[PDB]
Amino acid sequence: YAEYLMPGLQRLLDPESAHRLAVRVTSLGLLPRATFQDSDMLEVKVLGHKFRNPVGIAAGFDKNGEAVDGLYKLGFGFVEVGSVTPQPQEGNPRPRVFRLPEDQAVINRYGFNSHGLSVVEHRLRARQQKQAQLTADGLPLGINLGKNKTSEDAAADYAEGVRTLGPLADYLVVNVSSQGKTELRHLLSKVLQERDALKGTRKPAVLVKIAPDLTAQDKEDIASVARELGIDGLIVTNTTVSRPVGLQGALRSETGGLSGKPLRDLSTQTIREMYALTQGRIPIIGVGGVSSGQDALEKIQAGASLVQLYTALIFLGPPVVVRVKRELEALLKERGFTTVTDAIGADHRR
Ligand SMILES: Cc1cc2nc3c(=O)[nH]c(=O)nc-3n(C[C@H](O)[C@H](O)[C@H](O)COP(=O)(O)O)c2cc1C
Ligand SMILES: O=C1C(=C2CCC(c3ccc(Cl)cc3)CC2)C(O)=C(O)c2ccccc21
Ligand SMILES: CCCCCCCCO[C@@H]1O[C@H](CO)[C@@H](O)[C@H](O)[C@H]1O
Ligand SMILES: O=C(O)c1cc(=O)[nH]c(=O)[nH]1
Repeated sequence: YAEYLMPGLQRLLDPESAHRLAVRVTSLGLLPRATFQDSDMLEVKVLGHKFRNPVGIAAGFDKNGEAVDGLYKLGFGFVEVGSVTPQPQEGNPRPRVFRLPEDQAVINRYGFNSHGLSVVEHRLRARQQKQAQLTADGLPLGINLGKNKTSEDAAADYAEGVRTLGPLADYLVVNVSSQGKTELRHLLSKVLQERDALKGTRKPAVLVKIAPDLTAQDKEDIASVARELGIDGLIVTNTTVSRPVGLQGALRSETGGLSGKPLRDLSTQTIREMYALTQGRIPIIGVGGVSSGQDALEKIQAGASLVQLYTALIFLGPPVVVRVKRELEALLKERGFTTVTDAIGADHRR
């Protein structure tokens, strides 16, 4: 009864309520488990790990690590636990989430509503053994670290997030996308330093997530600092504060970050630029408006080693995960790529 009923409920609910119900339904494992088997050609070895498939769920869906197993069960090659702030906080006042149906877009200004490190840490440790096996089987767990609203030292918040959740993550993410090149360098250096100070052999990779709203200078500074400090990767494109001419959703004037289709090509272009600026030496996780295997391939070809999607799940439902992987698989063969890895950065080989 999962499908059939869920599509209806979605239409009868405001976007935030629909979001919370989706997380619940997913954690309870009420959705059918994907039968699609990830072929060897979809495997990507990057960030010190193995990814059975290159399609993950972007940060922000499961902010509190409540539906991880259910997400892998849907077919995602990896999961990124939504932004986690040190202390719990409620985020911005409602309404803070809006659907733009006609544009297959969403606008949100959640404001980092989070359960906090203690809670998320408890949840993830309760399933650490299970995750250790999932990871070993090529299903990595990423954890996106955020900072509290009234926090003074952003770096201190991120570091606390590194010490607290780092032991449970395969990779960690720090947003600069939810000051000059100098403050960016110092903030990241402290994050990496905290990462290197973690106990154990398997040190999680550290990625920087950027918005698509960057000046020519911002892009060069990020590439330079990333290259200089030895950052492990870049997640390219959080939501955008721009509102493209031609948006038809009546709620387009609302403040917040725009995601979904309108962000698709802007995001890909940003991946192309960052890849070039870093000379293809820094793994990029492409994200933004991915709704088909075609969209994923465009991002991979522009420079992404892996991709993520979120908004498409909202307008196409859970079937979108397997659909993107299946199409991506057929498009790779059709275009002469024997494996996903061979397509990474393909547009840059000319
Ligand atoms: C409702 C909502 C909440 C989000 N929350 C987060 C978050 O907590 N942390 C983060 O790094 N990105 C967050 N994002 C951004 C997504 O991870 C992704 O970068 C962006 O939505 C573009 O992908 P998409 O077009 O496939 O949704 C959020 C996006 C949406 C739509
Ligand atoms: O997950 C959703 C959502 C959704 C409702 C339930 C859907 C669904 C549809 C069919 C099945 Cl079989 C399972 C889940 C998944 C998408 C929805 O409508 C939103 O508006 C939203 C806004 C922000 C963040 C997340 C979301
Ligand atoms: C037949 C199945 C009916 C399912 C009804 C789900 C109603 C969910 O309702 C939502 O719950 C959220 C918290 O859980 C609240 O924050 C939202 O304001 C509320 O609309
Ligand atoms: O919590 C949020 O508002 C948020 C964080 C982020 O990184 N991206 C986004 O679109 N929303």
